[PDB]
Amino acid sequence: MDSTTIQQNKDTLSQIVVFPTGNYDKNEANAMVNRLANIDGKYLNALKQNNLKIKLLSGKLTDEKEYAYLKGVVPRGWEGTGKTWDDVPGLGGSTVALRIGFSNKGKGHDAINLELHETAHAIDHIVLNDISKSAQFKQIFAKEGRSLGNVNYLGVYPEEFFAESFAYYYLNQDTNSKLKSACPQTYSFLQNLAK
Ligand SMILES: [Zn+2]
Repeated sequence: MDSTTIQQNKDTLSQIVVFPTGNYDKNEANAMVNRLANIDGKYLNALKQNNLKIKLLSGKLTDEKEYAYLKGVVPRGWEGTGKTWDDVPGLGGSTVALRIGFSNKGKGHDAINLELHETAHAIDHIVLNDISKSAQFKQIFAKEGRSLGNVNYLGVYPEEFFAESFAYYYLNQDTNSKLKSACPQTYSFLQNLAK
């Protein structure tokens, strides 16, 4: 978007994003906020209204006290991988927590972008009343839910296809155009949702 809208959304994010105590790459943390600032301001203002916080983490997720209960827990589908929640860089839903530096695909996660995927979960659940489970989205998901790949994950859980599609829509113009070409109904759905 234009530089002015980005600055306005960053001002909104200043009352949403919470930075960690420990040491971390300040420039990369700022880059994560810049990418979050591409999300439509209506969604950001709604997260602010519900007092949702986006906690950026300087270390492992499970080294935060509020998530210490996840230490040693094996995520769904990760059995036999030798990996646990200790290795998970982000989560989204009723809360959002994101490890600084793990934005890009493959940094311990399969999303096109960590912060947009997880924040999409929170928007889905807190702002949009679990719209990813709506009848309208289910029909779209049945047709297009496999077209971003990861067929046995994104294609099985509409909440994950929604979050990944949301991330594609708002990350950059390239992922936005790829979404329109691969998932035209999902693209139009997200386009109207922001109107
Ligand atoms: Zn997810």
